[PDB]
Order: sequence, then C-alpha cells, then structure tokens
Amino acid sequence: QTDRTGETALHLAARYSRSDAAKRLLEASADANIQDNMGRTPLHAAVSADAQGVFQILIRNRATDLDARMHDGTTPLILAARLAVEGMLEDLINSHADVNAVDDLGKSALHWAAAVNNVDAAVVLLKNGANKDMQNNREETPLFLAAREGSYETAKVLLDHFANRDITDHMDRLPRDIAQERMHHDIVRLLDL
Repeated sequence: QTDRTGETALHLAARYSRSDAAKRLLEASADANIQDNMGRTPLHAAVSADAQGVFQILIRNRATDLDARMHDGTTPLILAARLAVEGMLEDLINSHADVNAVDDLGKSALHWAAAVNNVDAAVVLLKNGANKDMQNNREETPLFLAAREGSYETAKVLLDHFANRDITDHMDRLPRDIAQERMHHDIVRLLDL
C-alpha cells in the first residue's frame, strides 16, 4: 500500500534507514520494485537517503531491479553518481548493475559523473567498462559535459583515459568550443596541452 507520495512501507524503511523493517518486509514477499510518484523504487530511495544498511539489504535481495528507472529514466547508479554518495556506486557495479544504462536524455552514469565533477565515480565507472565516448541524445560525450560545466578534475581523468576530444555535439561544437563559450579557461588550456 502507498501513501500520498506513492511510497510503500519499504520506501519508508529505505528513507528512514530501518534495516530490520526492510528485511521483515522483504521476507514477507513485499515487492522490492514498486514505484513512488516519481518512479523511485526503494533502492532509489536508499541511494537518495544515503541509507547504507537498507541499501545493502536491497542489493543482496535477488529480485531487486538494480537498473530500475525513475520517470526520467534515472537508475540507482546514475543517482549515486549524481549525488556523490560514498560507496554505493561501486557496490552497485560489483552487484552487476549495467554500467552503460542511460536515462531518457541518453546520459549514462559517466555523463552525470562528468557533469557534477564526481571524479571518484568517473574513475570507478571507467575501470568497470563504462563507454568513455558514449554520446547522449544531444550528441554530447562525458568529456563534452565536463568541459561545459567546468569539471576540470573529471575532464582530466577522461583525457588520461584517451577519451576522444574531437566528438562534437549536435551543433558541431567540440568540448574545447563549449568550454570557451562558457569561459572555462582552465579546461580550454587542459584540452590544448
């Protein structure tokens, strides 16, 4: 049963870090994948709440959909990269979440790590087979988004992984071009090295 935000008891257990409550619900065959009003499952809720105990319980539960999509296509892994929560991104990847899944705009977890300058997440994603040159629906690569947002440290990791700096967006702009337009002079310098 759902509340006014579409949350089940399991969503609430996640949001409030109630580990025993989570286990009893799952043992009673509570559906691990019910969506709230924004399409969040209890696993999205645990990532957003940084609820470590319930997070582990949910990823250890076989029937939990690790690649579940919010109503904008956001997965638990993309959410972990965006929010820069400790540990959870790597735990999801180790539990075999799809490193290359994308939201409804075509953005992977690596696109988002680049946009928010989550350098540690970019490193783990790349080490686990993330496509460094993936283009989203606007033809933007993670390097393009790092250059757009001024994410210097993540741009550097991407270049050290030999990300292709010549892949342009839908308007034929290079990462170097968007950095220049947005006055991210340190990135233009880095790209010119």
